Amino acid sequence: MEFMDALIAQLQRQFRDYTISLYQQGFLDDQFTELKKLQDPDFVSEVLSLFFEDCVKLISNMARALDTTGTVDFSQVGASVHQLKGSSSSVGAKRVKTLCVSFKECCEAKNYEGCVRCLQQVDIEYKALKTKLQDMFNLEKQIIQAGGIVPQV
Repeated sequence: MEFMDALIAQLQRQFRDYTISLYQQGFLDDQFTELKKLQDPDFVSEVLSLFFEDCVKLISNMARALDTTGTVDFSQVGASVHQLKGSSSSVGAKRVKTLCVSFKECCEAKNYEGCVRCLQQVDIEYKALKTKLQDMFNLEKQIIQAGGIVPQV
């Protein structure tokens, strides 16, 4: 009913704006976009949680392997970096993906110091992406109930 149009309109603004600021800061890219295109109801959010389960897992693999009970298996730190790369790629998680590309250099180079610093950034970075996308999805929920549609941006 037409009094909520005041509100529906503004969150739709809020949404477009935030959404655009996430690309402008390269937290996201064309593959996120590509995955939105696979909506019909909130399946995008389920995929993303499967991706954050991946961060948690794959990162624990790395910290476990990097914490030295005597000489590092760089080959295997590297395989989690590889899966992390592909996984962040397929959702558009652009800062995590970029960090993954540099982190691969550091395995290959057996630069242990780098490998660790790389891990920290990746951990910081995936955790900040989770927060931002929560907001975004929250914002989607606030629009849906409240009777508006979500803009294709």
